[PDB]
Amino acid sequence: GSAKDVKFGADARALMLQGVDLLADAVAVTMGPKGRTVIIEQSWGSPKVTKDGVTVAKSIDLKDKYKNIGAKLVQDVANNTNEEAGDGTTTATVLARSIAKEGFEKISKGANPVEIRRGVMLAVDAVIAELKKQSKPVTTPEEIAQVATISANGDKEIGNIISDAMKKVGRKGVITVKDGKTLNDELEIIEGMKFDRGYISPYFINTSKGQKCEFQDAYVLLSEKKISSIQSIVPALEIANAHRKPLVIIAEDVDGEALSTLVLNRLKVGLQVVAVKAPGFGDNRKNQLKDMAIATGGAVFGEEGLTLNLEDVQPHDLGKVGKVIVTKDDAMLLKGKGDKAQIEKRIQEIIEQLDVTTSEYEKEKLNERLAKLSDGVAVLKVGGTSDVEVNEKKDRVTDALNATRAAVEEGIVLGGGCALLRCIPALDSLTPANEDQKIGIEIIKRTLKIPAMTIAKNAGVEGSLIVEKIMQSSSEVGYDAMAGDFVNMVEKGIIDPTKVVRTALLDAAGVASLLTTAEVVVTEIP
Amino acid sequence: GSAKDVKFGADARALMLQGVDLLADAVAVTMGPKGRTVIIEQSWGSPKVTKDGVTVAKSIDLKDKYKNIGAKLVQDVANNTNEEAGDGTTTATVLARSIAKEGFEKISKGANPVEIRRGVMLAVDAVIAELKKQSKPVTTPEEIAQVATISANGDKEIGNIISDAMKKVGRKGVITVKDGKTLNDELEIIEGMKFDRGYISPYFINTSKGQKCEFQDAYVLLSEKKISSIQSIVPALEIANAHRKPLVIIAEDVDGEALSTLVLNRLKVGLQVVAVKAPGFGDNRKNQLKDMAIATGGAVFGEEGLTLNLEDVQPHDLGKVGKVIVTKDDAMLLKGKGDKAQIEKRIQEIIEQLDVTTSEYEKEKLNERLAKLSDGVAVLKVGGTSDVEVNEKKDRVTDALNATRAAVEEGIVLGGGCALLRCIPALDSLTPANEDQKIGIEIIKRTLKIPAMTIAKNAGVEGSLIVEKIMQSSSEVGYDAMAGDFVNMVEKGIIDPTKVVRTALLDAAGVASLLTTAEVVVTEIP
Amino acid sequence: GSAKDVKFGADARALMLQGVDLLADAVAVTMGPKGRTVIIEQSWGSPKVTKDGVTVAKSIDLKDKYKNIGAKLVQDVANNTNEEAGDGTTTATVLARSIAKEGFEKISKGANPVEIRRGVMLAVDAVIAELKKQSKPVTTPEEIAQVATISANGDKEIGNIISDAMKKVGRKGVITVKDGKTLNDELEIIEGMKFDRGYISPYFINTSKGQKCEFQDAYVLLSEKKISSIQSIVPALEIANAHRKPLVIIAEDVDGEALSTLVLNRLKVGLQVVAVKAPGFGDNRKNQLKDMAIATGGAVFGEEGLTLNLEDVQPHDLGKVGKVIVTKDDAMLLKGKGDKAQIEKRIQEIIEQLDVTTSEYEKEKLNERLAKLSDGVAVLKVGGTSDVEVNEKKDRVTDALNATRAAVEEGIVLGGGCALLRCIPALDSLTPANEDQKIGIEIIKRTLKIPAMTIAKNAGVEGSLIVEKIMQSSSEVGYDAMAGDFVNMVEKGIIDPTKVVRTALLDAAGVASLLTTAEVVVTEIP
Ligand SMILES: Nc1ncnc2c1ncn2[C@@H]1O[C@H](COP(=O)(O)OP(=O)(O)O)[C@@H](O)[C@H]1O
Ligand SMILES: Nc1ncnc2c1ncn2[C@@H]1O[C@H](COP(=O)(O)OP(=O)(O)O)[C@@H](O)[C@H]1O
Ligand SMILES: Nc1ncnc2c1ncn2[C@@H]1O[C@H](COP(=O)(O)OP(=O)(O)O)[C@@H](O)[C@H]1O
Ligand SMILES: [Mg+2]
Ligand SMILES: [Mg+2]
Ligand SMILES: [Mg+2]
Repeated sequence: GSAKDVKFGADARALMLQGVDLLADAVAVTMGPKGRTVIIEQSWGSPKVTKDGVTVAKSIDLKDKYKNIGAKLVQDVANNTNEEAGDGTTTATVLARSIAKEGFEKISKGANPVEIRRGVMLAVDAVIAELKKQSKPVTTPEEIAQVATISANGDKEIGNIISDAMKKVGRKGVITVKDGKTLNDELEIIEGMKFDRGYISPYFINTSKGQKCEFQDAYVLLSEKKISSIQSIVPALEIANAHRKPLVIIAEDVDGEALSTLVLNRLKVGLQVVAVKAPGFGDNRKNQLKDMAIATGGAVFGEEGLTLNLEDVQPHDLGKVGKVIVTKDDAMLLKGKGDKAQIEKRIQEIIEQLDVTTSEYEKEKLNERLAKLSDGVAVLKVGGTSDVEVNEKKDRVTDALNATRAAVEEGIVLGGGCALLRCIPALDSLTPANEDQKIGIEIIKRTLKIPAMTIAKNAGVEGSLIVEKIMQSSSEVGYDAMAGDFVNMVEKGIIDPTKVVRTALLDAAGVASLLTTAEVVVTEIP
Repeated sequence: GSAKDVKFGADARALMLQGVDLLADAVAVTMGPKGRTVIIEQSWGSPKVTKDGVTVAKSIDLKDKYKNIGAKLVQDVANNTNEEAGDGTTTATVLARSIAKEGFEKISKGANPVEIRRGVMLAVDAVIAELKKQSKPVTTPEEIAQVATISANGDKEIGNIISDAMKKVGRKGVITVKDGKTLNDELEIIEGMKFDRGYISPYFINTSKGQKCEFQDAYVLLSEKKISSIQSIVPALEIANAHRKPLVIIAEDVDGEALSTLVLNRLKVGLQVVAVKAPGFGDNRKNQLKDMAIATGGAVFGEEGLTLNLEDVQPHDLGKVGKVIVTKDDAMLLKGKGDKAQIEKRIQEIIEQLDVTTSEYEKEKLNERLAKLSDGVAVLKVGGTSDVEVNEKKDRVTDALNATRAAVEEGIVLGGGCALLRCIPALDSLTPANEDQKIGIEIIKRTLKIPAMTIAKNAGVEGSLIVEKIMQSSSEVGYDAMAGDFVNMVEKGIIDPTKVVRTALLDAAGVASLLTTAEVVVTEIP
Repeated sequence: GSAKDVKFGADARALMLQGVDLLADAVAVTMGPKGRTVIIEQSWGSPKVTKDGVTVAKSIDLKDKYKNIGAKLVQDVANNTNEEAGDGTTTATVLARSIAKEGFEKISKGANPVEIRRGVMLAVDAVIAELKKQSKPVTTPEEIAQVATISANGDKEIGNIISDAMKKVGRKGVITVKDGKTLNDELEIIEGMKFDRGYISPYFINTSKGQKCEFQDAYVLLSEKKISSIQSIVPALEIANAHRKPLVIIAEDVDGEALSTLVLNRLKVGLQVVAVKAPGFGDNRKNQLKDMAIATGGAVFGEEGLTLNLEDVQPHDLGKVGKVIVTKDDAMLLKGKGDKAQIEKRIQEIIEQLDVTTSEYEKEKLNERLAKLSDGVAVLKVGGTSDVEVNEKKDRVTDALNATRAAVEEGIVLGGGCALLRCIPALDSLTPANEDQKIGIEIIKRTLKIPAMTIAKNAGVEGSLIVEKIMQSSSEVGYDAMAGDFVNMVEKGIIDPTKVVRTALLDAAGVASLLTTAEVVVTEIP
């Protein structure tokens, strides 16, 4: 309630630090190839198992409200990093703890934690600069499989399947991931404009092999309203029999006398028509039919909303497609012709929508997969023998996917944690304005060493020996903690996307340096 | 979120292992011929009695949340096995515990439990290979009765009755199991298309013995809409009296003037018609009536899309059936004529439908029972003197049924637990990549011995003596724990379907090897 | 007996390790020049402040009986180290924790912790060997002041004053330490055989300057009984006036007519006698008079067994001393003649006495100072403005004293912690018999780095960076943590006695390696 309780200084700082340290200690066991999993109790079902830092971090709230404040801030950093990049979460967590501890310890009476924060931010800017300098953009699609396999915790089959899918769909094409029933992974590739609606009548079937309606060089008619008996349908058929092409009709429904005309002209004078229901869900179907309209080139009849009526059609009011296949369950349209400019406009609209949409009514992606399917889309059906396994593997696959996209879009840099280690000399050539800022730069200078020593510590080895051996060693070499020895990093394939290394550090330092500024904490009473 | 509490390392591992060990210890007493039952309190009724591993596992949740985590994972194993195979449950449980214990014990600081998991999974693949090598596909229907009787815990009458039903319905036909009212088991066989709806009026009755309407060489009319209509019924009767054959009419209802015409023409000019309500209800009736349509050859009237109206019928638009019997409660149609291609097509559709997501798609099985082999379904009415007896017995019968199907569809292999024991040499010829994987292969190597040693331990004998005596002995011989001595296994009838032995091991290792990877556990506070 | 409760495996190991880690964490803040003090509540008085590892360790018992078991064992190592060497205590604790942690972590199912102990002990033998190779025996008395000053936490005045006392009393002479009343330190040196008893009569005084009785080349008479004379004194006076030497008389008392004869012969015909009461009291006084007997030569009169009577004295039954000074409060005897063999036998007797006997009846040391005063003894009156200051400082002085003695008697080796670091290559050339022993040697190999990394960590610097920089650097150079930079170690004065470095490690590894062998813990119920 309204009643509250407050705490002052290094005592409260030590409590919040206890919370930070607890959550970080829980998260940090997952890090690297020799990292380990964390089980989390689920309220309704069987427990989650995960190696994902952020999903561990969000799962931990604390009874002690101050420790819970620390915990909430650390899961804030891990969540921000997962949102902005999709990997690098554990790294962001251990970094955030390091900045928070090294920050808290250096505070005194004469010290000015805000200015120290300023120094830290100077140092992180200076670091990401040198990171971008270090970045070398991806070229060979072997590097893709490397980034994927490393982000998937050494599963080569994952990074292989991601590499081939990314080849067959394109580096900025659509790849999505979902559960299999198969015990193994599967790559499915869809081409066209597929949606889960089938012919209204069996009588439309043409091949008898598969029981499909198969057409080529066809037109498409798009109706936002039902087409019942009105014979607003017939001109669309006269115009169709005119140009001797097959016709597909997509509508809210097609029934009454209209359908009877359709399967009479189909069954008696082998006319080539098929009719299918609009993909259909209330207001969503309008957006879908407008999508298929824009893709296939042409316009939707019926509206709210303006109105083009079905009685007055012209050949430029239809749609035009290279091929079409329909079954009892689903309809696929292929090589539809329209303005590519306008379709890229449409995709640019839906992506810019999706990005600002706050809402997990994810059909907006279901839209985006469709109109982008004229390049292709890949479905990643993940296997395994049990649901918890499937959720683990899928977490890792999604991580590797986001990592590969970050790699192609920004760059790749050394793995292990070496990429941050090499940035220390850039800090050595800084010019601090005052003691506080110098403390900040020192904090970052120590903090950069952390991820690599942590990956080594999880391996069971003397991590800080390994860090210093790496620093003494040349720029191209680092520590392979899985193989347990030093190697050329890029040659052995140990590499991290630059975007993730950037975002982990920037977010972690960003919230932790603010945390270190605290002098008074105010919390609700139990 | 909710306040939480976390635990680190071998302490938490020891707690989860306490839970696993408790649940496994409860489940494992049921194993084998000398196994024993477990009573489970029911909230509302008299207590359950069972020998089923999975039903034991599902019944046990634990107050200690960590132990409950272990327990939940083990019941996940037993449930996955029961879903995927239907018998191998106790085995999957004891296997899962063995992998979990032997896993947990071998972890240290330098160890890499993920890599150990990889080694374990390697070992399971290598084992299942040799299992498939060992598999000999079923041939004689004596072997059917053998797998059934062993899966039914030695009840010969069960495997006899299952053998009879499977003979008289076919190896991939439909057998179902239900309560008797009789003190003994009964095999009933239904032929045709039975459903639980009766004549609307008594006046339709023809036999006076049984009070049935009995027809042969009859026509059938299928209406999705009600027929209360004035004379939208009549042409359908004129066409029937024309070809002098009996007519059955199935509709949402027949109730208005139509019915009056029906029983006037019935009572005054003894025409052979009966009318019955559609099987019901709602959207289900559509699928059922289309099923009976497709089976009897012909089409459904009323609204689908293309509407065929009741006023315009033709003889090829009805249905044609070898025989029909109807009473007050149920209607059976027999030897209906239609394209067998189209009906097998339909069954192929419903099985691929039902594939997702039975909870609860129970009526999809009620459809498949109707539309599958219009010459072939079996009901297994199990007897006994009390409900608890009936339920235990029915659990065993369902187990034996699933076992017989797994045997017919994949194969049979040695019983006792010997089939897994013989796979050990295949592990002996493996080539582990590192120490961790070697630990994994060792874990599986120890774990394979468990089921046989457990079946012997339940017998009251020195199970691990028996295991080693078996291993020293030849491939064809194993331990008959009921008879208390060694015998040729296949000759004496002790055999297990390969599918269950495969799935138990695969699921158990699949979840337990993941469990062993845990380093931190996070649970809700009480 | 008492109801009890037992715990199994890594759970109990983690509990005991929690206790160890708590106590070690408390002790370890004291380490090195930048180390810090620990306040301990006293039950009766004002709280202790200390930098002494062992005194911190002894103060911490724990409510949780298992954690208390760990704590008890760690204070056991620290106490053993303090007893056997007198410094190196914090070091023994941090080593013990390192061996205990690294030990516990490496345990698994296949592991054999006793054999691991064997490997650890092998490693400790091998390291102390190389330590003895590194040792260079002390030479210049500058090195003394260096060892003292470093062991006194950088107080140069302490090591100066210790150097002075050790010069003027000898390297194996007696130095003792006690509270000053002065605000500054004082070195007092006593020569002779001093004790706190004065002339019975003022009339004995001869010098009038100071009011002392001063004699040279004198005789001494020792009587265990009172002398209220039967004129058992007169032959002893005739024998003294005969050989014209002064006579000092030490007795239980000098009384009655004896004293009258004494100060009559004193005030008249100026005879040179003095008489003083025995040092006292009771049975202690017997041992003291026999001590002075053996030192000054001659024999003690009165009843022991064989009774030597005062009536029959001979000059070889008296005693012979170079000088004597007595005042109202105390008596000092100087350059007493007797068998030096017999004197060293006597001190060797008293040390072997005190060493086995433990009532804090400290007079056995008061004996040792007396009979060893003919080399000399130094009292170290420590100053300060408050009792707590005096006690902390005195702790440090006693530490430096014991350290200087260990340095003189065994040797000196590199400070910082470098001396243990340089021994790692000696471990690198070992030949382990099996995996367990190899684990042990690895444990010691990691543990050797600890003291230096801890001294650096207390400084606020990246200790494990510093360790590796030191290892990369030459043998003669290490890290001056007070000055905050690398230096030649021996040149800068940072050096540790070899005995303490040996004993800390030997004790710590000795108990901790045994601790790691535990599988079951048994404790009393609260
Ligand atoms: N075989 C390996 N050797 C050395 N470093 C590795 C290896 N595999 C992965 N890494 C490093 O470990 C990190 C992977 O962290 P991860 O466990 O995925 O947590 P996050 O979710 O924070 O990425 C990367 O920075 C990568 O460079
Ligand atoms: N008489 C017997 N001798 C030896 N083994 C037997 C005998 N009867 C059954 N078994 C074995 O016991 C196992 C049956 O386990 P069961 O108790 O049904 O539990 P589950 O639910 O795992 O099937 C089979 O693997 C079978 O080989
Ligand atoms: N200026 C210095 N530089 C490096 N090491 C130092 C310095 N002064 C002291 N030490 C180290 O500190 C250790 C003594 O720590 P101390 O606090 O006395 O603990 P302990 O009671 O275990 O001796 C010695 O090993 C010595 O080498
Ligand atoms: Mg990752
Ligand atoms: Mg069974
Ligand atoms: Mg010391």
